[PDB]
Order: sequence, then C-alpha cells, then structure tokens
Amino acid sequence: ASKTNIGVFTNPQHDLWISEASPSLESVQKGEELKEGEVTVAVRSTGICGSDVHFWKHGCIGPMIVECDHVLGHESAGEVIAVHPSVKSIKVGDRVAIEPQVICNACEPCLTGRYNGCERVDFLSTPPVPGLLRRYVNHPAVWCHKIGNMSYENGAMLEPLSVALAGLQRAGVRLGDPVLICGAGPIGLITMLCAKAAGACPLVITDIDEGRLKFAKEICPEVVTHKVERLSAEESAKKIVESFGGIEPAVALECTGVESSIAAAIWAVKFGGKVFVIGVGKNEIQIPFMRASVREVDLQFQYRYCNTWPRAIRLVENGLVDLTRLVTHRFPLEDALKAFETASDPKTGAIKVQIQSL
Amino acid sequence: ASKTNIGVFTNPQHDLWISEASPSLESVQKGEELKEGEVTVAVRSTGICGSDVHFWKHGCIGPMIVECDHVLGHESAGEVIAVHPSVKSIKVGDRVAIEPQVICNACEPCLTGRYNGCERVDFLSTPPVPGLLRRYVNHPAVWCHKIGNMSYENGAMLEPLSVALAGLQRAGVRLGDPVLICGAGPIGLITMLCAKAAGACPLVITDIDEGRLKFAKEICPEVVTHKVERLSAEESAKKIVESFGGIEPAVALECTGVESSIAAAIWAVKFGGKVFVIGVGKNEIQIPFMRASVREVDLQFQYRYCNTWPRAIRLVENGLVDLTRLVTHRFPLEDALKAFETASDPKTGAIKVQIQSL
Amino acid sequence: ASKTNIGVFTNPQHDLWISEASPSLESVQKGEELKEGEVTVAVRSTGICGSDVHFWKHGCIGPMIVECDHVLGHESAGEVIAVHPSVKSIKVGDRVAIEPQVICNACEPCLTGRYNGCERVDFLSTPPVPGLLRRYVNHPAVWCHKIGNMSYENGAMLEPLSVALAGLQRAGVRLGDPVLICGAGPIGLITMLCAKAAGACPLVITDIDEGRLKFAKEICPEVVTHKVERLSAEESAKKIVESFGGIEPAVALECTGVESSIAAAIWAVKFGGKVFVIGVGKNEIQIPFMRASVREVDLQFQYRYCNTWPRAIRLVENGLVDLTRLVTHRFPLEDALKAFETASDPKTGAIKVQIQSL
Amino acid sequence: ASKTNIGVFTNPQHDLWISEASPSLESVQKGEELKEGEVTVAVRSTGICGSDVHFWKHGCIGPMIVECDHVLGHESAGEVIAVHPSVKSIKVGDRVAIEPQVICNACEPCLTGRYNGCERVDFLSTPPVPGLLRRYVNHPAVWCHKIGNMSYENGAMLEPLSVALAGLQRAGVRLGDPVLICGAGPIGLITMLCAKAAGACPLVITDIDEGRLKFAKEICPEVVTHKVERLSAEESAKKIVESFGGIEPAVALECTGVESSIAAAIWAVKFGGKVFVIGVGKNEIQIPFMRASVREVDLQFQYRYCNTWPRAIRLVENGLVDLTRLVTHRFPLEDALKAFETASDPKTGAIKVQIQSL
Ligand SMILES: NC(=O)c1ccc[n+]([C@@H]2O[C@H](COP(=O)([O-])OP(=O)(O)OC[C@H]3O[C@@H](n4cnc5c(N)ncnc54)[C@H](O)[C@@H]3O)[C@@H](O)[C@H]2O)c1
Ligand SMILES: NC(=O)c1ccc[n+]([C@@H]2O[C@H](COP(=O)([O-])OP(=O)(O)OC[C@H]3O[C@@H](n4cnc5c(N)ncnc54)[C@H](O)[C@@H]3O)[C@@H](O)[C@H]2O)c1
Ligand SMILES: NC(=O)c1ccc[n+]([C@@H]2O[C@H](COP(=O)([O-])OP(=O)(O)OC[C@H]3O[C@@H](n4cnc5c(N)ncnc54)[C@H](O)[C@@H]3O)[C@@H](O)[C@H]2O)c1
Ligand SMILES: NC(=O)c1ccc[n+]([C@@H]2O[C@H](COP(=O)([O-])OP(=O)(O)OC[C@H]3O[C@@H](n4cnc5c(N)ncnc54)[C@H](O)[C@@H]3O)[C@@H](O)[C@H]2O)c1
Ligand SMILES: [Zn+2]
Ligand SMILES: [Zn+2]
Ligand SMILES: [Zn+2]
Ligand SMILES: [Zn+2]
Ligand SMILES: [Zn+2]
Ligand SMILES: [Zn+2]
Ligand SMILES: [Zn+2]
Ligand SMILES: [Zn+2]
Repeated sequence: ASKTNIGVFTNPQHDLWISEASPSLESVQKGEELKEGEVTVAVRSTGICGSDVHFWKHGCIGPMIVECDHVLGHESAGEVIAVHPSVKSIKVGDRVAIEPQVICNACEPCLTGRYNGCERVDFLSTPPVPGLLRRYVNHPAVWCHKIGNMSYENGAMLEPLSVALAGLQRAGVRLGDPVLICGAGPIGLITMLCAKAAGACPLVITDIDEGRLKFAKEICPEVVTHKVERLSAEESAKKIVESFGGIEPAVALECTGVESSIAAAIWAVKFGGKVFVIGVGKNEIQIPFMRASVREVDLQFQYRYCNTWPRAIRLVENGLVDLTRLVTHRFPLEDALKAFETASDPKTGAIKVQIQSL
Repeated sequence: ASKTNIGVFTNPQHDLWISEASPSLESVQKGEELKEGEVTVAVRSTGICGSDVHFWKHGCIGPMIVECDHVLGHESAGEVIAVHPSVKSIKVGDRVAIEPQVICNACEPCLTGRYNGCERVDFLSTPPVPGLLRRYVNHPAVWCHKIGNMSYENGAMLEPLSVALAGLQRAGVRLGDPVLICGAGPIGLITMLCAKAAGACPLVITDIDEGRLKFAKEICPEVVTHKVERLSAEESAKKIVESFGGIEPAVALECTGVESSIAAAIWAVKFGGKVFVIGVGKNEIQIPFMRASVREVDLQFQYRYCNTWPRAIRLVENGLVDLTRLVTHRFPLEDALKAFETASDPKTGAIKVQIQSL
Repeated sequence: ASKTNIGVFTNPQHDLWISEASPSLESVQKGEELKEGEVTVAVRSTGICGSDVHFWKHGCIGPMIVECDHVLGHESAGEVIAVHPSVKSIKVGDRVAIEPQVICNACEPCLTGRYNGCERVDFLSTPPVPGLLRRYVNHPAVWCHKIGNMSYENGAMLEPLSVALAGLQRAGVRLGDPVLICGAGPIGLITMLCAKAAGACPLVITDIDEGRLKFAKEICPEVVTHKVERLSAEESAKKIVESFGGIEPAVALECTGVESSIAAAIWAVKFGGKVFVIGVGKNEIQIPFMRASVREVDLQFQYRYCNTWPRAIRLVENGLVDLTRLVTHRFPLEDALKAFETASDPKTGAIKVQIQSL
Repeated sequence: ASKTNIGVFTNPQHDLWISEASPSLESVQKGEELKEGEVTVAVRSTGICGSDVHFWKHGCIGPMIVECDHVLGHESAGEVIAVHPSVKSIKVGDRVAIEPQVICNACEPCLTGRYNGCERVDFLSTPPVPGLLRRYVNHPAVWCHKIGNMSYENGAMLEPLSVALAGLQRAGVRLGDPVLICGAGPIGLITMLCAKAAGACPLVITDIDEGRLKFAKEICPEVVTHKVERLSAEESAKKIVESFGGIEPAVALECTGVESSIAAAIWAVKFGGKVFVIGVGKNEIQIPFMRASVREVDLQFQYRYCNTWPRAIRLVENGLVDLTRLVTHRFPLEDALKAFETASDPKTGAIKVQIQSL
C-alpha cells in the first residue's frame, strides 16, 4: 500500500476518466474507515463487462441509472492488506476474489437464498454503489472469497464464471442435453465452456461476428458455430436446428439481450424448451408469443448470482474450465480508457479485457 | 341412439352453422367405423371455450388454422353407447368425460409425460381434427374417463378445470402463496376457484368487466377484485399490490392473453416471481424485458394439459371445487348459434355456456 | 417488567424444575446485556413440543444431548419490552412470535436459504442453547416476527404451524393430492389441517389412540381416520389404501418417528411416492429397503424450518388454519411440571399444552 | 437367420443352463408370431448384470421371484431381421439397442412419464418375462432404438449407461457438485464416468476391492479412490470426507445396495445432501435414522429407467462416455456358464462380461 487511490469513472454525459477515489491511502494505512467484519483489498485485476461499456456509453441498464460521477467494474480479485480486528475468515496477504454484492440478511430474497434479489442490496458496479475499478476497496470479509495461489486474472474471471453457473443452474442444463448459446462475447464463451464441461451435447453457438466464432471453435473444438444471417425468427431456428444435426435444443442460453436473437431461440428450442436470457437490452422487446405458447417454452431471466463462488472456484482448481484463456487484452489501471475503447470496439479482436494493478 | 348426427361447424369465412356429421347414426348402431380400443360416446354436454369463439370469429389461434368446414368444441362429457370388443376399461352405459386429445405414445413429449406436446397429436377441437360439438363421436377408451353418477355439466367442466390444474401445477402454486388472477372469464374464474381450494392467499382477480368481477366475488367471497383502468404496466401493478394488502404476488395466472395485462403482471409479481400465461392472443406482443430481467421473473405458457383428469375428478367428487355454479346458459345442440352469440357478447351476462344433447 | 425471571429446566438425571434465569430483571430494566440488533421479549405463551418431553424424559434426540441444567421450550410468542437503539424493525409494545433460531448468515446452508442447517446455529430449545420457557429472553429482532393483534396462543402456534409448512413444502403436497398423515399428536393434527387447507384429498390420518382420532375428525370433518392394529407393514398399507377409497397416497407425512409406522407408509404410498418423516425417534431403524427400491419411494426428513414465518402468519390471519382450537390445556409458568406431566400422559386428553406468562 | 434359437435359463434350484427357446427359427423365418408394431431382432451382444447373477444364485430380488425355467439378460443390442408390415420406425438390417421394457401406455406411471413404474410392465429380464439372452427375440419397434453404425458392445452398454443416467437425473447431479460413488462394479464405474462427464468434482469412488479401484483410476484418472475398511458409518464418512479434500459430497450414488455402505453415505453427504441408491440388496436394512433426520438427507431409490435412450446414444456418439472400455470378457452364447461364473467371481478381474451371437 503505497500509491494514491484512483478509480475509473463515468457520468451521465458518457465521459470516462480516471480520478482520485475512496478510501484514501492514508485511511487504509491506519485502518480508519474499516467497519465491522470489513477488510481492505488491493484490487489486482478487473475485467470489463458489457455492463460497464453500456453504463459508459448510455448511462443506464433498466431502472439502473448513472446520475453523477460513478466508479465502474465488478469482476475483480486482489490482495487483502488491512483487516478489521473482528475479521476471522480472512488474513492480510490473502488472495481473494470479490463478490460485488453486499447483502442485508433480513429481507425475503436473502433468507430464501435468492440473495441476488435483496431489497437493500449494494451491488458494487451499480449506481450509486462505486465499482471495483479502484486501487483499494473496503468490503465485508464474507464477500471476499479465499483463492489460495490462484492467478488474479482467474480470480477476476470468477465473476462472469459465476454468471454462467447461475444461468446454467436455473436453466436446468444437464449431461446429455443439447444446448444453444446465442452470442460469442465473453459471457457466451464462458457459458459455452460451462455447458461443455457440463456434458451438454451437441453444443451450438451463434454470433454476427465470424472472428468471435472462430475463437469459440478454437477454445471449444467440439462446438458447432453458427453465423447469423438476416432472417425471420422461424427461418433462423431452422438453420439452427440444422447446425444441431436435426435435434432441437433443450435449452437456449441467450447472451446478447437482442430481440431477433431471443425470438429465434424461442423458435429453436424443443417442446417444453427453456430460453434463458442472460443478456440485457431494451426496456421493451417484441416477443413471438404464440410460438412460446403452443410450445410451452419457458422464458427465464438472470439478475446476477448467488452461491456460485465456492463452485466457481472448484471448477477452476480442477481444470474443468479454462478462463484465463479468454483474456486477450491487459491494461494497467491508469490506461483504462484504452481498455474501454478496445472492449467496446469489436474490430479490436478483444474478448475479455482486464484492467490491472500489479 | 336414434337421432341423425349433426355437428357445429365454422369456416374460413367465419360462418357458424349446424350440419350433418360423422360418424353416421347407422354407422354407430352396427359399430362400423369402430377401431381398436375405441368407443362411441353420445355427447351429452359441451362447453364453449374462448378457443371456439376465436376460431369462429377469426379462423386461427397461432399455427392453428381453420382451412375449411370444421367442427368445434372440446369441453365434453357424455354416455357410452357402443364399445369395440377389445375395450376392457369402459362399458356401454357409462357416463364419461372426454379428454379431447389423442396421443401417439411414441414421441418424446409422450414418453416423458408432457403428452400435450405430442408430435402427432389429434386435438379434437383443433383443425383439422373435428370437435366434440356433435351428437356422437368415436374416441379411444383410454381418453374417456369414467365419472360414475357425476352430472354431465360437471363432467364437461372437467376440461377447463384441467386447464386450471395444469396451469397451477406448472406455475408452482402452494398453500400460503399470494396469487394474482388476470381475467374473470370462465378460465380465470375456475383458476381462482382452484387457487382458493389450494390455500392461496391473498387472492386477487382483475378484469375490465365489473359484472364478471361481482360474479367472482359471489362465488369466492374471500377474493379481492380489481377493476383495471387505463394505466402503464408499472402503475397498474402498484394498484394491484394495493389490492393485495402490500404483499407482492408470488404467481400471476394470466387468463386474458392480452398485452397490457401480461405487462402489469410482470410488474406486479415479487422478485423471482412467476407470470404464467394461460391466455392466448396476438402472434407477437411487446414485453417489458428489463423489469422481467432485473426481477428474475419467469414467463411461462400453457398448451392444454396432461394427467389432470383423475385429479380433476377427485376435486369435484370431494366438493373441493364447485364448477356447475359457473354455467349461466344452457342451449340444445340445434340452437348452437344462439349459444355462440351469447358466449361472445359479454353484455349477455354469460360465463360458461353449455350446448347439450339430452 | 416486574417479576423475577424464572425458567423451566431439565437435567441428565431427567428432573424437571423451575428456577431463576437470565437475563435478570434488573438487566432487562436498564437494557444491560442487550447486544446489536437485539430486543427483549416478555414471553407470553409457550407450547410444549414432543421435543421438550423427550429431552426431559430421555436427555437427548440424536447428537443433541442435555449435558447439565438446560431451559426448555421453543414454541413462543410474546411482548417486546426493551429494544437496542439500533433495532429499526420492531418497537416496545409489539406482539411478536419468536423464531427459536439464530443464524450466522455466512455458512453455505445460510446463504442458499436452507438456514435451518446453519453450521453455527443457536436453536433455542436445543442444548446448550436455553429455551423460551422463561419470563424474558434476549433475541435478535430479525427473528421476532410482528403479529399485530394476533392472540398469543396463536402466535405461539406459529412454530409448529411452521414445522407443518416446511414439511409440506419439501414434501411437495399439491391441490388434489391424496395425503396420508401418520400420528394425530399436535404435529400430525396441524399437518392434517395444513393438507386440508392445501386441497389435499382424500385425507387419511392414523394413530394408536382412538381419542386423538376422534379429535382429528371433529376439527377436520372431511378426513378419514384410521386406527392402527398390530400388522406387518404390507398388511397395514392395505388397510390404509382401503381408508383412501382404493387410491394410493402420493405423500405420507410421518409424524410419529416410529419404525412400524414409517414402514407401513413406505408400503402405502404410490409408485414414485414420497414418505416425509417429520417425527423423530431411535438412532437406527429397520427400513423395508426393497419395497422402497422397487417403488422409487423418496424417503425425506425434516430438521425444523426456514422462511415459514410470514406464510404461517398469512394462513392464520386469513382464517385458512385454525390453531388455537388445538390447545386443550393452559398452565401458568410456575405450574410447568403440571404442564409437562399432562403433556406426556396421553390419558390426560391433552393435545397442545401451553405454558403462559400473562 | 440360420441357427436354432437357444437361451440362457435359471431355475428356483439355482441352476444355469442353455436350452432351446422361443420364438423358433421357423417362426421367425416366415414371421409367424409377429404381432402389431413388433419386430424380430437377432441379439448380437448382451451384458451380464448383477441382476442376472443374483437371480441365478438366489432366485429373487424383492417381490421378483424366479418360479420356474426363466431366461435371463436385459442389456442387449442386435440386428433387425424381421419386421411386421405395420412397423414404420425400423427396417430389416438396422442395428438396434433393446430397451427391455414393454409399456401399457394407459396407467398413471405411464402417462406422467415415469413409465418404469407401469402397472402392467413386461420387463424382459424379470420373471415371468423371458430375458434377452437368446438368439432371437420378438419386441415392439418403439423399444428398439436405432444406433446406425455403433458397435454392438456399445449398443448393449446403452442399458446400464441408462441406469446411470436415470440415477443422475433423479439424484440431481450438476456441474461443480462433489459426488461420491459407492462401489466400483460395472454400475459404479459407469456412474463415475457419468458424473465426470457431467463436471462433477471432486469425484470419489469406494470399494472393498483394490483391483476394481485401480481399474476405476485408470479409466478416470481424475477420480480419487477410497478402499473401505471395517469402521462405523460415522468413522467411514470422515475417511470419505478426507478423500474429498475436506468438502462434503452433495450426492452419494450408491451402487452396492449394502447396509454399511449406505450408512456411511448418509453420514458422508452434506446438509440437505442426497443419498441415491441404485444398488439392490436385503428386503430390510438398518438405517441411521437420526443422522438422516438432523441432516435433511434425502434417501432416494431407482427402479430401472425411462427416456434415457436417445440421451445415452448422444453421449456415446459424441465420445462423452467410453463404455466399450469396461467390457473385460467376451463369451459366445453357448459358453454362457463360463460367462456367469466369471461374472460372479471377482478374482476373475472381470468388470463387464458380454455374451455374444456374432
Ligand atoms: N444478467 C446478468 O447478471 C449479466 C451478467 C454479465 C453480463 N450480462 C450481459 O450479458 C450480455 C453479453 O455480455 P458480453 O460481456 O459477452 O457482451 P459482448 O457485447 O462482448 O457480447 C455480446 C455478443 O453478442 C453478439 N451479438 C449481437 N447481436 C447478435 C445476434 N443478433 N445474434 C447473435 N449474436 C449477437 C455480439 O457480436 C457480441 O459478440 C450483455 O448484455 C451483458 O450486460 C448480464
Ligand atoms: N392455453 C390453453 O390451453 C387454454 C385452455 C383454455 C382457455 N384458454 C384461453 O384462455 C383465455 C381466456 O378464456 P375464457 O374462456 O375465460 O375467455 P373469456 O373472454 O371468457 O375471458 C377473457 C376475460 O379477459 C378479460 N379481459 C380482457 N382484457 C383484459 C385486461 N386488459 N385485463 C383484465 N382482464 C381482461 C375479459 O373481460 C374476459 O372476461 C382465452 O384466450 C382462451 O383461448 C387457453
Ligand atoms: N423434525 C422437526 O423439526 C420437528 C418439529 C416438531 C415436532 N417434531 C417431532 O414430531 C413428532 C410428533 O410430535 P408431537 O408433538 O405430535 O408428539 P406426540 O407424541 O404428541 O404425537 C405422537 C403421536 O404418534 C402417535 N403414535 C405412536 N405410535 C404410532 C403408530 N405406530 N402409528 C400411528 N401413530 C402413532 C401417538 O399416539 C401420538 O399421538 C415428535 O417425535 C417430535 O419430536 C419434529
Ligand atoms: N436399480 C436398478 O434399476 C439397477 C440397474 C442395474 C444394476 N443394479 C444393481 O446395482 C448393483 C451393482 O451392480 P453391478 O453390476 O456393478 O454389481 P457388482 O457386484 O459388479 O458391483 C458391486 C460392487 O460393490 C462392491 N461392494 C460390495 N460391498 C461394498 C462396500 N461395503 N463398500 C463399497 N463397495 C462394496 C463390490 O466389491 C462390487 O465391486 C447391483 O445390486 C445391481 O442389481 C440396479
Ligand atoms: Zn458483468
Ligand atoms: Zn436482503
Ligand atoms: Zn377451451
Ligand atoms: Zn406422441
Ligand atoms: Zn417442537
Ligand atoms: Zn450459518
Ligand atoms: Zn442390469
Ligand atoms: Zn402402464
């Protein structure tokens, strides 16, 4: 702990800039602002999510509005440097991965275990709560998960790994199931790696972008890729079922949040199929209602995660998923605008951009 | 068996008229067309569903198209009059309730028990398969369910009772759950009666029609009714949550198939809530995507039923549900156009119209 | 707050006696021992559970051992008299019902919502944690549930109501299901009332005790009672299926914890049936393994509850369950040995004995 | 079709011998006994299951009693040689894998999809229904699953593969779950291969037999093996949890049917753990009731399968599971007693013994 704490900010005007941030260095060196059960973590690595890019470029997601200077990022791991005297769970020096989510333990979504839906949740990347794109953060120990000697880029990947896992779990994917992934951005790709490790088969992944498809095929040889053309939902699903052999997918994990892609997924899945939407987009979309109806197709949606962390860790420690392999670009904190620019331009060839504090 | 077999037909031109129908009387008197495992049933009573009215008035549902002279109706009970020699299960003289659905027993939806999604299904009211608005029908015994001394109007109610039950089951309604019903037409009303017998509470039912709301309150005193005004989905859900006390529903059973009503339901239910759509409407609707997303709201849809019959029977025999109480109008077969006219004009005061063959 | 705090104690020697208890009066009058988020409740009413009787008479349940002077009782409601300054949720004067369970919010069973399995749980009636058979208790606010103007005997019934609900929920009981209840002690009876409100049918309840059967039939007219005779499991299940009509139960809610009763339940339920054991008994029992096997019968077990409280409250407020009707005996705190004696002798005619502090 | 039809028989006296069998050659050459929807299959390969060995050596399983000359075997694939004119699904020359199970399509377990529990089921290896250890069998087409150019030993493995899959599915195994397998006989081994392909981790398998453990480790390098010593259930579970790291298994797939092994599994699994018993043994076993109780441990049991076939096929075609690798011994039909002797003596080094008709 020697450097001044800076952070990566955006505003309603859609600027992105670095600036000084809390806690202050001095604060952390003497453990001033450190509350009950809290620690200070030196953030070593942080992935840029579609989340962040959308907040930067647009200022909102749904009810989530950037109303003033706001620090981004929520996919992070780092080193514990200060510890409140109460903190039993964790010690100075520990590599940890940060679950960007603080829970009240008292509302219904908390007590029934669906704690991503907590009624008083602080979700770190989400306005007004400051993100993790800073050099130091104060965070409750119970949300800093020990990772032993795991690399920091892996530890940071634990968060979108968790998005994939929570999706998978609520989607109900099982060994033998034919699974469709729509979108080969970071989340699609991790979700595909996940389906594959889960024994899904056959596996198909779609995208508008050939390059991201060739990447998907390199990191998961057994998948069948499908480049999407301008077609009605109905017609797109035929193509898709062709890519599967002639088998209709049991589950579509939708990772674009885009109208046409969700429609084709509704047309593509089997009778009693599940279309699970991880992606995020417009406030309102047009849905093919009657196709969903006559097919008993379940439409499901994800809002972050819960109870994925110990399991995400296990998958990485046992080599069941290979995450680090998805980070194409690495930028130091100070160069964050370079990071966001490349993370937003697909011509870049970027998949997962990491911002680091070594 | 003395009268000529007539039926109630519609066409792409949206006519509704009575006309001669198969099997012929003589055919049934000597058991000509009677295949393996089949019986002939003298249809005693048949309810008019929204289904039928929509086929008559519009010629389709989704992929379901009336392309020529087609016999309607699928909510029926009646008396067995002829029996193939193989038929073990059922005897001449038996009151039966007819499950309007013939299964291939060989496709995946059949073998996994989701047999409403059979790939070669004959669903009797559905083109091209002739409905049950006839005097006699030939039907496999395994789809004629014994009802002992139950009334025929009850026996006929067994089918929309079944729609309610299959909804309830897949929606996951349980004792103690707060449940919203949208629409107080026949299906809403049966679904409300069902939720109530299931210990749902509190119970709210919406409609645009005050009269159908006052009826709902008469047949289910403990329900809270809610008349819908022209409001944004968001604002409508606030009203709805007000009608609940301040509790947000766990499950919305949507029985109108209408866009605005489905939207408000998405806004109304709790975090991790389920909006279950029984209703049917437009090929495409606008959905509030981000509200669904941030709330982890499951959108589900129903396509008929399976394995509801023995259970629907139990509920009626034990007095747990009171169905006959919903039939407001009774018409003889010959007067079917009167029946459909009244079943389609809400000013009629009709709830469930039955067409009979005494 | 005027009286000295006494409590109801047992020991390894199987004595039961009243004695002074913590917190002390003075402690509560000035709010000494009151920690963060805690309140002091004046316990108004407390039911004696089979739990308590077994601890008194035997000194253990499974791994739960009375090793020294221990305060019993965990089915309680009462009045809030002192409040830590932090406590937001609750105010002095509030009637509350006490969930006898303190959670760490950090272990896996806690975060996934199965918080009855918390790895560091304080369960109040359970050694070494002091029960609720005292005049005052200090308890976290988040486990004191507001009950407005509900009676204290109802508020106290909320706990075994909760045992029934958690059973029901994990057993998977639904509207239309035929349900067997084994045992007509307090828990059986509440579970029966629950099944009934849940639209279970038909309902059968067994017991060795005719009097408790006649009581069951009085409070739930529609149930069929079954007196158990000395018979093989197989033969007992035939009798049981006879009591059902000829329908085999979908679910057996077993509330005796006794070997022969569990066996007959395994024989009684349908193919793919669930036998759910609420009852507690011997460390080891003999099971009919092959019957379970060839029938795909799920054996399930309950350990208390979670997330039943707001729902238990709703059922009582809406008149869906009538609990107070089960309390046959009422004793003041000081007369607790009379209470336990009568609660343990079935010749008493007791169902639910309450101990009160008016 | 040239050879006389012989079969492998056992009797109540526990003899095993080969003898002439139905249908007769001539019968098959002219398609005499061929009913509606039926085909004749020339059985090419058939695995010996624990089932068969137990029927041979003991004469029963539970209610399943060998009462006279009975043909064994139910794990088979072979070639279609005759086809009833109705048979659409399948053609002469097709390699098929035989699902040893004929369904009535009319009882409740059939229509709800749990069709392994059919009330009028013919299960081929099970008395009185003749097994598949014959040269020709007549079987309904809908239970002969096309396998294209798959090997016959794989096609035959499809049946115990199916036992594993149905277990897995009802046990609820998912990606990331720590899974315990008890027993390294054929079923354990396939179940382990299955868990592994399902992304289970860590994986532990137990056995009394070191050789079968070394085999397990060869075919699944990433598994941790555990040799069982004579210890209390409690103490055995500690050892087991040690083999896992210190993580407690989510699911125990029990494949021995033995009392002590099931007990340790009950002690071993986590809170809310599932112990799923595939194995079969004594009519009655002693259970550790209180451990199950305080842990909310679900005990589940399997009776064969349903809807595993298309999925078992997919797993083999995509190389997700490697079955053929488990067949250690291959015997021609005529040498069946050699086959059963070796399949019953573990000193043999046998895992899966196949009996063939080339
Ligand atoms: N719900 C959550 O909790 C959660 C968590 C993480 C990410 N997300 C969301 O998941 C989405 C994807 O995340 P990402 O980081 O991979 O973003 P990304 O932009 O890198 O990936 C989106 C991909 O979708 C592809 N795409 C666009 N239109 C398509 C179409 N019509 N068909 C097929 N593919 C199409 C793009 O080419 C791109 O590769 C984002 O909207 C993000 O906000 C949600
Ligand atoms: N999915 C299935 O298998 C299945 C089975 C039976 C019926 N249905 C469908 O269920 C729907 C209802 O059936 P029904 O027989 O009761 O028809 P119905 O017209 O009698 O009932 C529809 C009700 O919706 C009310 N309504 C219209 N707009 C509304 C709004 N904005 N908010 C609240 N209420 C509104 C109407 O006033 C009417 O009372 C139909 O569309 C029918 O086809 C589906
Ligand atoms: N698992 C939990 O979290 C939990 C919570 C509450 C109560 N319980 C347990 O539930 C059980 C019942 O509680 P209770 O308060 O009603 O006790 P209780 O003794 O009042 O009820 C037991 C009943 O079982 C009857 N019975 C005994 N043998 C029988 C047999 N062979 N067949 C049928 N009935 C038989 C008795 O006559 C008695 O009526 C107790 O063992 C108690 O510890 C468990
Ligand atoms: N339920 C079904 O539908 C179904 C289907 C197939 C097989 N099975 C049953 O599964 C069981 C296993 O089948 P299999 O063909 O592998 O038989 P098998 O005898 O080859 O395997 C049993 C294994 O259990 C091991 N074992 C014995 N005692 C043990 C203990 N105390 N701890 C750990 N391991 C122990 C043995 O060494 C042996 O390797 C049989 O009982 C069989 O009948 C059931
Ligand atoms: Zn993200
Ligand atoms: Zn909360
Ligand atoms: Zn209808
Ligand atoms: Zn079918
Ligand atoms: Zn109790
Ligand atoms: Zn805990
Ligand atoms: Zn077998
Ligand atoms: Zn059957």
